[PDB]
Amino acid sequence: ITGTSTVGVGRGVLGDQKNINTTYSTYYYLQDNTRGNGIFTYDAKYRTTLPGSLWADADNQFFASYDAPAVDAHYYAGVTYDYYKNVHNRLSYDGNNAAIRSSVHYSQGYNNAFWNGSQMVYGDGDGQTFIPLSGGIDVVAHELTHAVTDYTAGLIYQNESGAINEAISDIFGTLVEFYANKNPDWEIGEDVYTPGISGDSLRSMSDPAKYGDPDHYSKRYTGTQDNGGVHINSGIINKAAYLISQGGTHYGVSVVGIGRDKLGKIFYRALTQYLTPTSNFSQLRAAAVQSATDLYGSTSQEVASVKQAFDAVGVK
Ligand SMILES: CC[C@H](NC(=O)[C@H](CC(C)C)NP(=O)(O)CNC(=O)OCc1ccccc1)C(=O)O
Ligand SMILES: [Ca+2]
Ligand SMILES: [Ca+2]
Ligand SMILES: [Ca+2]
Ligand SMILES: [Ca+2]
Ligand SMILES: [Zn+2]
Repeated sequence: ITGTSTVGVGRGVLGDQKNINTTYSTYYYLQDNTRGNGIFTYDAKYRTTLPGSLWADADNQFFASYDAPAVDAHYYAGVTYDYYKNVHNRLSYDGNNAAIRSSVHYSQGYNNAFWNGSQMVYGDGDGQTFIPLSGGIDVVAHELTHAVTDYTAGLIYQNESGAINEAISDIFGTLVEFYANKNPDWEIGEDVYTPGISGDSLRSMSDPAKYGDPDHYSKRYTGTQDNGGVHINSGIINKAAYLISQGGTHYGVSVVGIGRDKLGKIFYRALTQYLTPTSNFSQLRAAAVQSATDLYGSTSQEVASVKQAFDAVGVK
């Protein structure tokens, strides 16, 4: 909507206060004009019609319980935009400052979040498996990263290409979480998963097996559930990414860590210059090796570490 840029204040899902960029025209809307062609947050009102209504507020104060998921979807979309722009010189998900749209309060008891081809969508959870999912910065960044993938490599959402798609969202979700630097970790979804259980998470990149996911290609799932295991087999790639960044010895194979920034540069280049809709795990290894070669040189530690990490997870 046409209006003047304003700054509201509110509380997120976890009870933390933050400022949000809004737009004033009669009401204050969750419309951030400071980033690209805008970040827009919508109320789905417990229904499944999308996007719903652009979020309108009378006073620019967002402290109601009902406001909290909207505050976080809006704010964390901003952080994710900033990460891609500042770290990778990418302007929004399409590289041309496309408007970023999110809807919250999707459906009832809805234990998921997704990119629907056009926008991000967040359930509130059922209060047992999840609280409102936009409360996780890694979750928000995971979702926006699906849009980046769809505009770039275009990894088909099934089997190995789909597991790579998933891992790319977990990797950049995590890198955005570290960028914001509030309780960062290599776990996925810990801030909004199982409020009655401390210390767990939906997935782990550092040890995928903790939550039942494979950490070696020999343990891959090849059944039909979950689009051929896209959220399961992602553990193999998540583990490789974790090892590239942090190092470790895994099934006897030692990897020298090169740090998060270099992990991000290598995987961003692979995603945008080498991966294709049908890439499999072996092709991802080749893309990552080539990306590291471009960035750091064929004889570099970085290239050697990429090879060690994929060896460690059984991907040749
Ligand atoms: C709930 C666990 C898992 N979801 C996830 O791991 C994350 C959320 C997480 C980071 C909190 N959601 P996501 O991977 O974006 C869900 N994917 C999904 O709905 O794919 C199907 C789809 C395809 C095309 C258009 C709309 C939807 C799942 O769907 O199995
Ligand atoms: Ca208000
Ligand atoms: Ca965390
Ligand atoms: Ca996390
Ligand atoms: Ca928990
Ligand atoms: Zn996903």
